[PDB]
Amino acid sequence: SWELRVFVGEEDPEAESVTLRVTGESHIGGVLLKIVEQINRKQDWSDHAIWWEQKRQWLLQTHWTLDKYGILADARLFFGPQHRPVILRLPNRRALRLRASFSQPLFQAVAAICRLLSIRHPEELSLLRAPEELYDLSYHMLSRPQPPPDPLLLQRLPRPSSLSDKTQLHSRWLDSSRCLMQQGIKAGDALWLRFKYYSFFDLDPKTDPVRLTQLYEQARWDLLLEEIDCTEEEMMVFAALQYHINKLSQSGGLNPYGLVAPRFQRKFKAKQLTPRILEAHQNVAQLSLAEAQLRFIQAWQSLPDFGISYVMVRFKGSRKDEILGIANNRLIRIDLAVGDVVKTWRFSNMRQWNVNWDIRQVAIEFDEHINVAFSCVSASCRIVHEYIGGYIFLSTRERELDEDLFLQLTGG
Repeated sequence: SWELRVFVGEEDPEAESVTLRVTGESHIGGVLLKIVEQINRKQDWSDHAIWWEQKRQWLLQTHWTLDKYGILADARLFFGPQHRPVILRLPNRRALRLRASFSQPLFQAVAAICRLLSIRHPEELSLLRAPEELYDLSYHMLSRPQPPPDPLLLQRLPRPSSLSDKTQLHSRWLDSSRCLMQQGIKAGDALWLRFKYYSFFDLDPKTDPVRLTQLYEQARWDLLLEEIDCTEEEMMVFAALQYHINKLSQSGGLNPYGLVAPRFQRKFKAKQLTPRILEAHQNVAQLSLAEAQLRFIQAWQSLPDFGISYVMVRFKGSRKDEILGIANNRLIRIDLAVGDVVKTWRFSNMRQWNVNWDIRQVAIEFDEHINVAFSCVSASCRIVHEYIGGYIFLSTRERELDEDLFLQLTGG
């Protein structure tokens, strides 16, 4: 019988603490009852658990022993609630304060968030961490498009201006097989909810109003902030559709600069832009709001660079960094000196894919005994591995989510 210390502080975790006598064969469920025993508050403890800082793990095996886990006198154990608030930023740029489990694997936390938001098929979405006011939950906030922004916001926000600039986003995806607590997220932190895989199952205008609106907002903001490229002409029909969607949204000034990317703002004066947008609007004036949102997504899905997440890598043997493009059906190799795609590998040709952890390298085996290998530069090997396996798992959906197949394919 020896002493084991467990911190129990809320605001400051190590302020308050409790000490108890433990037996080695003492069980987690017993340790937890000994803990609650020496805390004066009466309250619901059903959500509290113990976090083992050294091993970066929640002690969820209620009936395992301290010896089964490997816990000794030197173990910063932290007693606290599993559900904590996070600031969730949506594709439409609005934020909600939500309670999320910090112990569930991330993909279950995403499904819980999406259920509350009425967004179907949560496997297509995931969470981004914060790069290194807010609203309340309502149907109209989630389902109705937001007004066009101040064009000054678009000009002053940072925007990609190179292929390598566009890899920055995908370094921030969280690991969907691990919990928030294991990935350095704390209560109150901001997390971004984003569509991650450009493979949208059964996206129909009627059933999915919040899903439709948020995907439309993701595409819209990618175009306004130059995350993806389009021509002048394409920008005019994108602007006409946004103007159409906004006008329908107000009936239950135009400012053309609120509807086009800054590179077009810096080139045309408002007086030249408005006629071009209104002309392009003649082609879509007959559309319902949902139809217009779907037309916007369809045109976005038609862009040359659509559906590709860019990651800087270094292929085995190569002597310079190159861009890996992850699409929903293929991998793309882009040579920065050439400036163009120099190779593609089909997902339909892919046999196995693994991360060789000694070297921190992705290895992939293809048909006809083609082997590809690379180290990751702008994102982690976990992120690339999960992205590829995630796409394979989504192509499975033509036949309820086989969670076991997902974790297998994504390395969890």
